[PDB]
Amino acid sequence: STAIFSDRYKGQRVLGKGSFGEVILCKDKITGQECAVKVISKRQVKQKTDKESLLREVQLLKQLDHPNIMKLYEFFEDKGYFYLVGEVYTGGELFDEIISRKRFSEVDAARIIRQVLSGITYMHKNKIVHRDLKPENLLLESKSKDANIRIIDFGLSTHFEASKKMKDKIGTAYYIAPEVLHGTYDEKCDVWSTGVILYILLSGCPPFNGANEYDILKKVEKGKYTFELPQWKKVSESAKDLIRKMLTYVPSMRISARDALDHEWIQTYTKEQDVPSLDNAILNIRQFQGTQKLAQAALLYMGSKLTSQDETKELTAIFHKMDKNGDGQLDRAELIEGYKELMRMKGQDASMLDASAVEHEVDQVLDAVDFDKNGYIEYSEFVTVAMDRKTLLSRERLERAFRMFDSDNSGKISSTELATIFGVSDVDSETWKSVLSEVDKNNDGEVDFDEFQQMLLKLCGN
Ligand SMILES: CC(C)(C)n1nc(-c2ccc3ccccc3c2)c2c(N)ncnc21
Repeated sequence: STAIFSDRYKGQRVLGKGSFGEVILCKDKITGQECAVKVISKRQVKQKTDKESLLREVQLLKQLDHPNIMKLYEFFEDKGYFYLVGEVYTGGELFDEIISRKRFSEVDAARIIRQVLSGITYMHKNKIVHRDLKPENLLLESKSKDANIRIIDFGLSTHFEASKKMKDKIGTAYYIAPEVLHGTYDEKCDVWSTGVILYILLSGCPPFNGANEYDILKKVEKGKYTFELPQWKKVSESAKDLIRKMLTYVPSMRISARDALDHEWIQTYTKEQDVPSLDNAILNIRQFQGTQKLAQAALLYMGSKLTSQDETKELTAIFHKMDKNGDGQLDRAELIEGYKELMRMKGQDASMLDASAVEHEVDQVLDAVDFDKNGYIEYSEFVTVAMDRKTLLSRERLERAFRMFDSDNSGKISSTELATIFGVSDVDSETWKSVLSEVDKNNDGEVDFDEFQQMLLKLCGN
């Protein structure tokens, strides 16, 4: 008898979105153990390996243990999804902790990189490669100041094909090793990516940058970088020597993770116990992160509007089919089956796969619109409220990211800032400039939140 994910775990809430799918906070129905479950949709994510080799990898991943690697507990598969059940970490993404700090030094950078290299070293010893190591794969175990870094997604890229969509690709290009682009790669690609992260920790700027994804990739492929920014004079020679060794082009000549742990810089800056703060780096990192998160948020918002266009008409068609008399009236149980159908096929809400969760969601919608749950209900009104709820939630989510980005509380994003944001979002320059011209009818060279939102709607066919 095949084990079923929903027989064991109940979803608590959505934690967020990472490579290959959504991540839900779930709870064991017997033991109360909380876990983070990555839900991978088989429709949206292609497997690179056969069923056999995935199961073997899962079996190995479950037996591995290292304080800087996410612990994997369980693996399930049904007709539409894979469910990877791992340990929940509450400290958030590393870069989001770093920007909140008042000070940041080479000591703090070295302690971070030692952890990352320690985890990588351990995984490489077990023949597992990450390939997609980047700052958002570095979580802090908890919100404690001394919290360990946990690397997420080790081994997934070997089995699952990366998305080609920009909403899924934000940030990837800065960190990818050149050899990954060309097709022949091995565990050394993780050292390159860690070298890129280190470069960013110490200067707050990517070593390989550009105005759009392809220009970033062209720089990565050339493999050349400099330490000629003003940030770099504050920085020890040994740190730059380690970075050089990690950003060595030919992988056979590149330093291994284990040898990087013995490097002078790691040895000097992580030992027992006066190092100056890297203030310009923190400032740069603040700006870098803010830009990445707004571009991410903008893409997410556009995707949510498109998903709504899709799901709003489908849900209406599902209920119309169920409505035998054509009176427009369905009961709660029918609303639940109709909503269930919608969720199974679309797979845009991993939290709505369990039937109990859909029952709960319908009751939340019904409770919102003052409809009695025990009688017959006008479905067209339920559809409106259920979709309007989602639409409101999406807009609120974009706004929070707009406010986050607007660090001086100006209420505006300048035209220069839009260029950077849309460049990161890989929205064509002539296209957004054109949309900006339709919205900014007075050449102010800046947009407030509503205007930014209007641009995004125009940039997804509205
Ligand atoms: C940041 C956020 C919401 C995207 N996230 N993501 C995870 C996470 C990442 C990769 C996984 C791979 C296999 C199984 C579970 C996984 C969970 C994760 C986590 N464990 N704990 C906290 N947040 C997490």
